[PDB]
Amino acid sequence: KPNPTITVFERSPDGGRGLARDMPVRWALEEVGQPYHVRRLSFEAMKEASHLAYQPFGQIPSYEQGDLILFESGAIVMHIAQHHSGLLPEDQLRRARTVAWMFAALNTIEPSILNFTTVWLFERNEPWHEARLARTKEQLLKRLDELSAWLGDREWLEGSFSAADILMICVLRRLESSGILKDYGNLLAYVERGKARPAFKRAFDAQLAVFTA
Amino acid sequence: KPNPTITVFERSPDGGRGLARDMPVRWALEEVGQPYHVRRLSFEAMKEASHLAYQPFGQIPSYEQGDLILFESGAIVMHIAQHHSGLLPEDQLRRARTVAWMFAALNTIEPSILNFTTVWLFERNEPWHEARLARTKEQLLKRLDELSAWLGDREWLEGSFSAADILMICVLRRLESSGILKDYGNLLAYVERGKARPAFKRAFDAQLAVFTA
Ligand SMILES: N[C@@H](CCC(=O)N[C@@H](CSCc1ccc([N+](=O)[O-])cc1)C(=O)NCC(=O)O)C(=O)O
Ligand SMILES: N[C@@H](CCC(=O)N[C@@H](CSCc1ccc([N+](=O)[O-])cc1)C(=O)NCC(=O)O)C(=O)O
Repeated sequence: KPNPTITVFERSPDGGRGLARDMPVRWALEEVGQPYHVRRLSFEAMKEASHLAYQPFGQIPSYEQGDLILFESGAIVMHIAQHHSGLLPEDQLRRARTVAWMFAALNTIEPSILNFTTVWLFERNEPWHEARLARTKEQLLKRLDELSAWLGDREWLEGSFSAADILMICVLRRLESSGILKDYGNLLAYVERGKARPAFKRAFDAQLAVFTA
Repeated sequence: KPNPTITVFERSPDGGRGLARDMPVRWALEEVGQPYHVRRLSFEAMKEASHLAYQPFGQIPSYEQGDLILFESGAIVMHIAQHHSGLLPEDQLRRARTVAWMFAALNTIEPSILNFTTVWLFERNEPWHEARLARTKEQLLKRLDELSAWLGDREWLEGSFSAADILMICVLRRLESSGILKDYGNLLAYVERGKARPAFKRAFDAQLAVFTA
């Protein structure tokens, strides 16, 4: 069985902080102990027609393994989790709820974060910057209130560590620079619990090596 | 085996057009021939602490079947598709690609649409409305260019009709009122192909009956 190959930025705009969407894929591969390879793409290469055969929207990551080509970080993590052990529970009820939280990370929490970080980072010096910022921030804090209340004292989202936690923690890490998570003690601790796992460190060190290459 | 129950708006803000996120769930249930029930929620009821036991962010839809409670329209469709026939292919490679397109509908196409419709509908009379509109519209047209080029002459996204088409068509329908799809002949035809299916009509008539009740 051939190791998979994933596409990643040659020069990531994240400063080596492991915030690009290859990170949850790398982390999933490390959790299941699957060796993998990367193909580094320049910004120009990502826009070439050849890359569209791998990712139809000219983005990263894609995943190639033999005849299989996949895209969507969420779907790539799903595929890894479906064919190895340790990222999805065996019990069918628990599994279905784990998949709910995978979708929630990407389709409920992520949009609230990105609506905020887009205004915060990309739209300064064109008002009402601070005004649009205040609105998206209010909606974000409401979603974090909801997530925090639901999580309570749980170690992970659905019993044992899962693919949902990989996706949710990588999404929440987009808030590290803002300091917003300091106001949500259990969410901060949750993110730190994930970052302390050895597979997280192996994935993080690998994206950092691409950055410092 | 008990029929599932899904939560829906008592008075949907969509004018009976079947654009709320219960629609893809209803459509999936109708495609697999699973009878189901609905629980209608007032806007006030959706905000009560009791609803949080079903949907932690106070939104619809949720899905209840015996001991199983799920949320996330994408994950609910996934669950339906995993335990019935006709929405996911049996071949493992084709199945993985179908899941990629389910995620793409919600995590690549949907955000580009919603970034546009949010400005277009919710942010008039606070400039630079037309300016922010132009920016989100440009990003949307680029994603539609990409989706259209990839689809080509395919009947459906991954061979046979699938859960990916349910999610993608319901997302694309948020553009009907804008007329934008008229400029993408194959995408328009794709949406119409889905809307012509008898299960789509059964789902649509049911949400309309809640509206006209
Ligand atoms: N839905 C897709 C979305 C993929 C995507 O957004 N890819 C981005 C990279 S991750 C998003 C990202 C970018 C930058 C940072 N950062 O911290 O600098 C973090 C995350 C990309 O290729 N962008 C280049 C382009 O659009 O041309 C998925 O989840 O796989
Ligand atoms: N990620 C979740 C998102 C759920 C969600 O956004 N639910 C919305 C309804 S569908 C979104 C929607 C709303 C309105 C129209 N419309 O046409 O009027 C279409 C779609 C909701 O409950 N909103 C009420 C609230 O936030 O208080 C999922 O996919 O299930």
